[PDB]
Amino acid sequence: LTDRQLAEEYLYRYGYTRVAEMRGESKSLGPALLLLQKQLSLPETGELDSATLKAMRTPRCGVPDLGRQTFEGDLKWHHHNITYWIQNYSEDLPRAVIDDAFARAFALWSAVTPLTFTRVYSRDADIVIQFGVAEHGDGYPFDGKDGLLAHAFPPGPGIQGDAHFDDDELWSLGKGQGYSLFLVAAHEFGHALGLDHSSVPEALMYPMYRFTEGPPLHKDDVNGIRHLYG
Ligand SMILES: O=C(c1cc2ccc(C3CC3)cc2[nH]1)N1CCCc2cnccc2C1
Ligand SMILES: [Ca+2]
Ligand SMILES: [Ca+2]
Ligand SMILES: [Ca+2]
Ligand SMILES: [Zn+2]
Ligand SMILES: [Zn+2]
Repeated sequence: LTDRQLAEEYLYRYGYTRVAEMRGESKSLGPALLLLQKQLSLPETGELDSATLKAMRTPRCGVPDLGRQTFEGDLKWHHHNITYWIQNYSEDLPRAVIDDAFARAFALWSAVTPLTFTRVYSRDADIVIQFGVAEHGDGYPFDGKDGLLAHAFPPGPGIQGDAHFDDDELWSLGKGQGYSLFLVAAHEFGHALGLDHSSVPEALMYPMYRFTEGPPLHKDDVNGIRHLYG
């Protein structure tokens, strides 16, 4: 992919081109670029500059930034005890390490929400967790190694609330090689609770993958959850 081709594909996939179409301005790259620079808190130049190309090459969440599909209901949970089922496993980590990475991701949200997170072994879990490559049965295919790492669905029935992790990625704890399953799952679980992307670079719900050894929640994430659950 050229830089220009990557830019066009990034703008399309994350919903920038569609919003530029709604504003009569999808004939040239500039307007969609300004939308993206605003959404990602980059300098608002309207140019495919070094900061914008660096942003677009950065591994990130598969969930769109402007918009979503249409889903059922008001996109928040209406019960306190959120259940999750680990449907399958990456071979990249031991099963106990994967289970713990998901438990820890949920423990992060549990402290700042009136919700509890309980593991089940059942199809009826609120949050079904699945590892998948390319087309993995929801019509929202992954893209092979790097680029988008995962996605998740807002609260509701069936696929809603589920979290999928791209197993063309190497899953680790983010040290040496591979992406931290803990940090990606913490981000995806935010979506599964009803949160959208943050435009604050340091927030967990910022769409780009950023490795840290520090506590990953920011004021913006805690406040996001507060504006959802009473
Ligand atoms: O559109 C979504 C999608 C995720 C999501 C997360 C949170 C929320 C708000 C917080 C309540 C809405 C969401 N929509 N899809 C699920 C994510 C995958 C995807 C990828 N590209 C285009 C469309 C879709 C469909
Ligand atoms: Ca579900
Ligand atoms: Ca990928
Ligand atoms: Ca893998
Ligand atoms: Zn995301
Ligand atoms: Zn999926």
